[PDB]
Parts: sequence; C-alpha cells; structure tokens
Amino acid sequence: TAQIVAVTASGYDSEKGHVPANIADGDVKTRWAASGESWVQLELDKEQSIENILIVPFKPTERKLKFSIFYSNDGKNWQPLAEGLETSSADKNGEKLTFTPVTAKYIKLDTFGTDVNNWSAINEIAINSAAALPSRAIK
Ligand SMILES: [Ca+2]
Repeated sequence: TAQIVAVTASGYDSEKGHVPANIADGDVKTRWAASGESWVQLELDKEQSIENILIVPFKPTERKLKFSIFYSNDGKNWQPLAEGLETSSADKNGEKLTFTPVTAKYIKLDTFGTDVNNWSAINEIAINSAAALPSRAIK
C-alpha cells in the first residue's frame, strides 16, 4: 500500500476520540467518525500512481455510507474519481474500489452520512491494497 503520512478532516467525535488518524492505523477496531457533510483527507509520502482504494466502513451491514472521492497533487485543486457512491451492506469485509489509475499525493473523501443517520464512520482506508476482495469499479 501507499504510505499515508498525514490525515486531516473536517471534524471528528472528540468525546469518543474517533480521530482522523484512526482511519489509517491498520486497526479495524478504531474509526474516524464525524457528523453531517464531512471530509477526510489522506496525504501520501509522495505523488504516485493510485489504482485502488480499500474502504472498511463502520457497521457496514447496517449502514451504507454516502461519499465522493477526489484526488489532487496540491491539496487545493481536486478532480473526482467518483461522486455520490454508497458503500455496500452485503458483508463485513470492506470493499476494493477500482478506477482508471491516476497520479496523486492527496486523496479526499467527502462524506454525507449513512441511510441510518448523519454520522460518517470509517474503520480503515488503504490505498493500493492487495486485499483479496473483488474489484468494484467506481467510474
Ligand atoms: Ca482504524
């Protein structure tokens, strides 16, 4: 996987400490969570080729997360990989999202809550994962 060196976000659940770094700590038991329309931004160690994103949303069989994914080299000007996606509720395995490869230093997810409530909660994200999951092409 591509090294995530820094994570930032619009906000987070500070009472439970569901901080942005939890999205990239390699532990599916910790999560980032924020309410309302939110965003979480992943900075890689360098600009590099991106071919997949692994997303492990919280309570996936109960809650489908609505989100969009953007990429950038400067962290200021964004291009979409896909907009208005929902995560699957089929199982608890996460999903491997695929797309025409791009070059990026930053990946940003703009999130819109779930079909259950207005929290966005993600256990883990990884970039260029080898997870043994079927490819879900997103655009
Ligand atoms: Ca985590």
